[PDB]
Order: sequence, then structure tokens, then C-alpha cells
Amino acid sequence: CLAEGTRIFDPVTGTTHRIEDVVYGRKPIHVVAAAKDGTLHARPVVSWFDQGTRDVIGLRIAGGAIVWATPDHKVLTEYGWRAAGELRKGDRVAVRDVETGELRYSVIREVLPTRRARTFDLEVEELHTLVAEGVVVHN
Amino acid sequence: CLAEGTRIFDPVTGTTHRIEDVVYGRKPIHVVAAAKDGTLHARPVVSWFDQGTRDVIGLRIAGGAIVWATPDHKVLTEYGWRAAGELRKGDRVAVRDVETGELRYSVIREVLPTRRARTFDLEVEELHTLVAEGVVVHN
Ligand SMILES: [Zn+2]
Ligand SMILES: [Zn+2]
Repeated sequence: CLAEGTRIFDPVTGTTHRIEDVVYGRKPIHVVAAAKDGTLHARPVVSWFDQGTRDVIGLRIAGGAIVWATPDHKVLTEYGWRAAGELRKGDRVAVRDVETGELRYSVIREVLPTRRARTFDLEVEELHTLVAEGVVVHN
Repeated sequence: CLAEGTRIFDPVTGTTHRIEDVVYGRKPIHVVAAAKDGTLHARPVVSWFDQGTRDVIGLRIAGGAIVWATPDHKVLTEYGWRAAGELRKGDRVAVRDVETGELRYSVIREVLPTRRARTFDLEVEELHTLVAEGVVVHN
């Protein structure tokens, strides 16, 4: 689950949305998703979910981004799918290079304390993952 | 997230496992996964997760099965991905016909009250879903 305020870049329209708005209006946007062979493609959001308030932690990535998600959220790392919760400073997560648009790895700056906040999800045709706050994560 | 005691049928070895054991021993098993075109294929478990205790609800399906999962778990239904929590008696979920091995829909008999219990997850190569307790669900 992802907290409200999570930025989801629409690779097709270049537009950046706040996840909750995508959900609230069941908006048919696209997101950047990475194939198992580690890549990145444009994919439509076929499902929307208002998961409700839960506890989210926050991983501040090198570059500036900060992901707020439920400790169980799978994040792509220098290992492959892992749980946000079981991640620490120094660990590298998969991200979308804003320039090239390629998958690379950024170090976590610091892991922020848990908090309450609305949460959401989005399923994505095929690939099954999305790029949120510049970080590749499990859809 | 899925509660301990969840049965995962290994389509390749015909063997039925209890999810937690798969996790505890990082067992490289296979599960039945359905392609977006609604089907069912054999797929290897590439990841394992010990999600920890959470609250799980239980959907008792026609035929006998009973799925215990976190209210946010996506289940394939006569609608497509939905959250276990927001499901009621009469709703139909996608399942694996034990005989033919085809995807079909079974009615929910009753939705059981929430409870505490260890939870787990398994990622599955490609398809991204598994058949648990005879019910198709989101991996
Ligand atoms: Zn998915
Ligand atoms: Zn997956």
C-alpha cells in the first residue's frame, strides 16, 4: 500500500499525478512499469484501490525522493523484490533515471519513522509494477 | 498478505504445501498462476516473504475452501481484481477447477470475522498471481 501524496509519473502524457487523485476519480492513466528482464515500459492502470489508512514508513532516496509506503510493500532493490520495512540506510533501490528513463539503483539516505495516512494501490496491465516517487515498486 | 495454513498447490509436482513452510525454507516450488487473458499456467516462486501478523478475514467458497487473507488482498472476481475486505456472500471469485484445471467462478458462502495470524507472500515469475485454497489471488 502507498500513502496519499505519492507521485505517479504518467509516462505517456508526461503528467505527474498524486496517487489518491488517480484513485478517487478512477483515472485511466499510464505509469512506468519494469519488465522482469529489468526495463521500463508504459502501461495503463486497469484497477484502482482505496486501501484505507495504514501505517507507512518513508524511504528518502538519493536525489530527493521520499517513498511513503506500508512496510510490506515490495520495492525493487539490489536484491530484487523486498519489503520496505526491512530496508535500511545504504540499501539500494531500483529507480527511473529522470534523464535517460532507464532503471538504475540509488542509495537510501534515511528511513523515516512510521505514520498513519490514507493508502492506495493501482494494478497495471501485464508487467504488474509502477514507478512511484522515482522508485520502482510492486503494483 | 495470506495467513499461515494457506494451501498452495504445486501444479508441477502435484504437491500441496502450507504457505508458511514455503516461506520458512525459501522453497523453490511452483504455483498455478493465471495470465491476464484469464487462464492458468505453472510458474516458479522467485521470492518469499514473512509479512508478519496482521488481520486476516476469511472467505468460505462453494466447494469447501476458505481463504484467510488481509482485507486488502486482491482476489480475482466476476469483476476482476478486488479487495478481500470489500467482498460479500454471493460474490463470485475466480478459482481453479480441481478437475479440468480451468478458471471459473464460485460463490462465496460466508465471509468470516477478522483475526490475528502470521501472514506471507510469494512473488511469481511473470504472471504475478497464485492459486491459494483453490482461489485465484494477487501475488
Ligand atoms: Zn498486479
Ligand atoms: Zn508480483
